[PDB]
Amino acid sequence: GAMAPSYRVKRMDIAKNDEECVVNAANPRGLPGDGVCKAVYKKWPESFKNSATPVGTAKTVMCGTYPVIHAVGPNFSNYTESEGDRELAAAYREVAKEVTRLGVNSVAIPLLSTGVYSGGKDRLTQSLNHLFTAMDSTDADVVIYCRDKEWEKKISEAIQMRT
Ligand SMILES: [Cl-]
Ligand SMILES: [Cl-]
Ligand SMILES: [Cl-]
Repeated sequence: GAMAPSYRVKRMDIAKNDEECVVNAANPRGLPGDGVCKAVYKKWPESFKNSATPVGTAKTVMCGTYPVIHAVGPNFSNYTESEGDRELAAAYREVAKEVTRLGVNSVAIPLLSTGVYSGGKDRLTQSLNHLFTAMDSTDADVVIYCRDKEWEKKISEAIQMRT
């Protein structure tokens, strides 16, 4: 575990993370995809061997000795608000189980279902709160990656609000 388990946020490409493993915002089919998923495919393409997994789950595949945890959030274009919320919570719970199993001291994680799976809504608070519900009981250092300056400020404020 980390000596003083923490949450942090950085505004940069998660493919350039400084953590012991990465969470991919995957599609269920293990396809290269776009956004975070395409960056992850370019950096760790070996991790997409048999990475297909259903919505609400996470599947880890090693790239060398570096673990890539493929976490499949719901596409809110297809799910109801109610069912989508349940599957988004479940995907983060499966990430917490994998991070624990791997014995890593740190993990890089994007906000699931906030980009092309958002169904055109702002889901920063929804997705971040499900991330906290899952990861709070883990002792890995968690580093959240985002691309937008306003999102960085809101995620940083939400972390600091608990501290
Ligand atoms: Cl960058
Ligand atoms: Cl997304
Ligand atoms: Cl962002």
